[PDB]
Amino acid sequence: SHMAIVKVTDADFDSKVESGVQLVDFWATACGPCKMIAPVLEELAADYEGKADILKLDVDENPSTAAKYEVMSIPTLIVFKDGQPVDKVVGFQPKENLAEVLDKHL
Amino acid sequence: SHMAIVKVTDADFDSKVESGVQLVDFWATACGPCKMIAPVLEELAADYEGKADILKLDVDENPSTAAKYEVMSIPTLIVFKDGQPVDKVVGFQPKENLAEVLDKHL
Ligand SMILES: [Fe+3]
Ligand SMILES: [Fe+3]
Repeated sequence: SHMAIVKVTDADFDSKVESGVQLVDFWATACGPCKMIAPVLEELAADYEGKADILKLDVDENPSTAAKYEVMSIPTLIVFKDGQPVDKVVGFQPKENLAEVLDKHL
Repeated sequence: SHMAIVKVTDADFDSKVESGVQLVDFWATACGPCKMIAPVLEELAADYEGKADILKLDVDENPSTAAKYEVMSIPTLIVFKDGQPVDKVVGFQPKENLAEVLDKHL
């Protein structure tokens, strides 16, 4: 009923993924993209003081909300307008890009 | 130039997310969605034995490959055919959805 997923590394990737059909799960124990986006959001919060709020929710500690908004990877950002979800950004994005997303809804 | 990101939980989401434009970062320290998808992939590996291979790459430990394929959140699943990426699914999906994606390329 279960078979082990085969581990690949930078050293052997090109040899393992060469012929036929492979599905590769890019994963990690810790959330690197979550850490990368955090200071971006802190700078965005300062740039948008008074105009937009920036909040964070840990999905491992808060499964109910994470399930309600169908969060499937992390990080995922949901823009709310007056309590209603109006936009979604999946994964790390540069500050400039997130600003453009906020701007569309201000 | 940095402002603290306000924490929200299952308990207080209703009281905190209510008015104005509000961006919520759904994140975690550990990758809960990565943990949820692993047994699904193990079952898929058994179902597709001898037809497709299922592999995993830890992005923290393997920056070259993670960068080559522009992984921006996790988990990210990429389907390769004869060594070329032909399809991408971002985040946890149920087994039947993943099966449909492999079948398209088999
Ligand atoms: Fe800074
Ligand atoms: Fe900066």
